[PDB]
Amino acid sequence: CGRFAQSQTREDYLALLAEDIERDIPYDPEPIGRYNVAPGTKVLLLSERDEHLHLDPVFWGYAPDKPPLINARVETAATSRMFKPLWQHGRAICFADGWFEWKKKQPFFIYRADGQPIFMAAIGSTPFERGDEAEGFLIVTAAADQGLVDIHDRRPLVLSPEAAREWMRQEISGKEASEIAASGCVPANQFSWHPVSRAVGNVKNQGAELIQPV
Repeated sequence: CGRFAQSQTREDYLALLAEDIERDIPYDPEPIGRYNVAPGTKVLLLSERDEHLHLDPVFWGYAPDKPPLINARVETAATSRMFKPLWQHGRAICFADGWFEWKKKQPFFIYRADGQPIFMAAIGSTPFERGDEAEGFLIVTAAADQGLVDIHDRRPLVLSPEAAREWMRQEISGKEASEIAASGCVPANQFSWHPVSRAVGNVKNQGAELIQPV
């Protein structure tokens, strides 16, 4: 991973995940408007606490002198001496319209064919609401599958609405979350993708045109 888009309104991302009464996410009509979300920024991140869903601005990155870690591989995170406590106690969801990968260098934008948002599995340091500058969150990744293999060898673990909701529940163990991550992963045949402009490579560019096909 390394870049995605999160441009629509909060209500757009939440419609599939939670009824009104389950959220504590104050209403904001403004689209998030970020077409080019980069590591090392604060990113609105979804998680469960006190029986409700909350949306907090959380640093994308996690450092134990080098740049912070931004991904956790699904093959090793649940058993990782560094990450397994976060797998057990820091699960979160990072919603997006889609994500970018570069094929060895032409960027592609990958998104759900039904146009619904992608719900990326994340792990991070709870409590997320403290605004930590070093212990933030990471995007869990998986091996590229099906057609995604001709673009790049890794992909974000994307979860179904059902699986994403269950992923976030406090009371499920790391073992149950491992079962959820496997069965609930959105397989690549549910995605469409197209090349986009190379301008997305510059984090300074943030226009809506960055996700349009070229």
